Amino acid sequence: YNLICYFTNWAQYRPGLGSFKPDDINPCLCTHLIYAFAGMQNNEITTIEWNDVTLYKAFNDLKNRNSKLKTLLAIGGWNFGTAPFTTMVSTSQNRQTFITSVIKFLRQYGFDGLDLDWEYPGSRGSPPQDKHLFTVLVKEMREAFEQEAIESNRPRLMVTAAVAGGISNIQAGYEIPELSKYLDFIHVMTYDLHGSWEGYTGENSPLYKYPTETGSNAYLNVDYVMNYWKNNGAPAEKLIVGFPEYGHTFILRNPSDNGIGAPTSGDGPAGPYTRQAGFWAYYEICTFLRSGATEVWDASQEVPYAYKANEWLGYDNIKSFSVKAQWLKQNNFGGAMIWAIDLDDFTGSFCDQGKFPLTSTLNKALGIS
Ligand SMILES: CC(=O)N[C@@H]1[C@@H](O)[C@H](O[C@@H]2O[C@H](CO)[C@@H](O)[C@H](O)[C@H]2NC(C)=O)[C@@H](CO)O[C@H]1O
Ligand SMILES: CC(=O)N[C@@H]1[C@@H](O)[C@H](O[C@@H]2O[C@H](CO)[C@@H](O)[C@H](O)[C@H]2NC(C)=O)[C@@H](CO)O[C@H]1O
Repeated sequence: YNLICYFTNWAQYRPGLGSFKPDDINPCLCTHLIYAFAGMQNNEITTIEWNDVTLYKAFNDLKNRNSKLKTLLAIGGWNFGTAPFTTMVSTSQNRQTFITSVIKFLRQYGFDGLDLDWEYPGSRGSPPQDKHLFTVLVKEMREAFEQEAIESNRPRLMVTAAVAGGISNIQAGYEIPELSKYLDFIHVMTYDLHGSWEGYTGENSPLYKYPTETGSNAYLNVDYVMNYWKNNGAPAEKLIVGFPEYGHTFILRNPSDNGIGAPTSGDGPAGPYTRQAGFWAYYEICTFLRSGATEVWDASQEVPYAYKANEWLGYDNIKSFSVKAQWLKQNNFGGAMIWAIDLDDFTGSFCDQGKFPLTSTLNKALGIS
């Protein structure tokens, strides 16, 4: 099995003990590390942080303590939008400019491949032709990587993609049979499945549907999403299940209504380290739980939730990671990916569960070490 771990190049700016850089990564935890994110300028890949070149070196130097470890550079992300991708794939010339820039960039800085994180072809302003043009991009990149391996006498660069977990986005975005032939791995973002945007409480990454969910609400679980990909053309061995090391926060409209589906208001509270309404890192979750929040096991969906006063949290812990790891193994998937290792209790000083408690759980369950 593979354990793919995202690292974010803005975690360095979090206050105090939230600050995280590649040197804080245990090189033996994962099989693949992915660097989030590169950007794009004039159809070429580029850095986006003043010290990215330094962090690239620190990141790829982790291979000095794990000869099995591979690294990839992710381009895009949620906040990158779509317009630069739409422009880049719109002509063969623009695609060639990009692919050529990617090869030189990855080889120069020590990366083993590229993780395409366009969120998403055919949605969020991207026109309908981008569904097929995304396939064209991936095919041409896969072929260019094969030819560069021949030309440089090195092992081929990998091409992977982070892909939507929402069904309407999947349907608008991906030619799954053809795409799955050319990608090395498919990183399915089976999280952010519920959140304050819905107006009621729900779980970030439930394994199964809630018992009363029907129709499109019954798409919002890991089991449905992964099997959608598998049964619409993707081989299970290439499919990687997404695991969030964060949870989503909600404000209850009435603290006595605190179950799944309870009405909520606003965007949800921010944590002192991540400082973003609506989500908390796992180490921030631990401070909430230790302070006396009521903890509930959502038995039907195999995930925890917790609340205190009018604050409600849908999240994942050691037990839910363990359940979903056993599930993915018994369903013959290729492994797990985590968003993101800097959200684990990497110092071990927030949760009293040791260093990297969530990431270590998957390392053990997937036989990585
Ligand atoms: C592989 C993947 O999950 N990609 C997306 C991530 O971008 C997203 O995380 C968010 O990334 C933004 C930049 O694109 C950051 O500004 C933002 O703080 C961050 N949000 C969180 C909760 O980490 C994750 C998680 O939602 O999933 C995809 O959407
Ligand atoms: C099932 C589904 O499609 N849910 C949507 C959420 O994904 C989405 O949030 C975004 O999810 C991305 C994963 O594909 C993350 O990369 C991204 O960071 C995240 N954005 C936020 C603000 O959390 C929300 C956006 O409103 O809508 C849901 O429909």
